[PDB]
Amino acid sequence: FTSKDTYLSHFNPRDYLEKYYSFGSRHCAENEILRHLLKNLFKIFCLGAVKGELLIDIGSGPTIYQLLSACESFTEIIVSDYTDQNLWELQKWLKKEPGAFDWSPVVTYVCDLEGNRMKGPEKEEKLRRAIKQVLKCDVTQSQPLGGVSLPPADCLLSTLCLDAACPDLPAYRTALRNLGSLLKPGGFLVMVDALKSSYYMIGEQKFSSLPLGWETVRDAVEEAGYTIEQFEVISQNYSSTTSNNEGLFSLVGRKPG
Ligand SMILES: Nc1ncnc2c1ncn2[C@@H]1O[C@H](CSCC[C@H](N)C(=O)O)[C@@H](O)[C@H]1O
Repeated sequence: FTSKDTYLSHFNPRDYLEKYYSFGSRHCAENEILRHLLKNLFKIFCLGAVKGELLIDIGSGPTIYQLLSACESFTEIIVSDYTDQNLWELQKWLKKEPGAFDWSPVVTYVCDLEGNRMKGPEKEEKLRRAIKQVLKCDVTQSQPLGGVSLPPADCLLSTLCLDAACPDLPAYRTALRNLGSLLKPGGFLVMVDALKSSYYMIGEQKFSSLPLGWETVRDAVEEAGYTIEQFEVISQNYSSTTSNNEGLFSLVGRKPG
């Protein structure tokens, strides 16, 4: 329902970050989902065979939480979003500008997950150096990155994006196919999204969401042309004032050879 143009005028990066990614004493349900996402991303990127040279994050928004473990496994990262103001928000953090969002408590939490073998600033410096380009993307487009000239990627990452960007299931499958064009044969697809979510709130701003159950997600990914290597259902809901999701999933898919 929510048109991509509504993002351009109505998506507020800072409101989004405070609601979802602040690690406060308030926003508990959001905090609990974030902890669970970070644990699953840690397992995916640090405990397995998900490694390579170039990772492309699709629909990054104004967030870097989804890259914190990934940068230990990929030395080159491209971040991308439909919304120019989300990109400025990432650029702020990338270049250590005043007004950049404070990721400190999330970085510390990831460093913990990873055995306190490094300090927060080392992790930040690594992630910053890894980010090779910040790009406009549109998942609905046959060439999602606008035909910017890139080598085939080793991994595509997409967190909490495709459900928001797709009005129905054929659109979802098409987005997955469009993304596939960026990925090398044998490459990895890593996705996180809400289950059975029809909306999410940013303050008073309501954004639509494609409500899918886990069986359907799995089928759609297989039908979009990938093989499923890992799949998890997360039993956590956002706040009643935030969303009507019934859990989330994380998955790892593979593009055929
Ligand atoms: N058609 C489209 N193509 C690419 N990104 C889109 C899109 N429509 C919406 N988006 C992006 O999808 C995001 C949903 S919020 C998810 C942000 C982030 N990856 C996280 O894990 O929290 C927004 O940043 C929005 O700009």
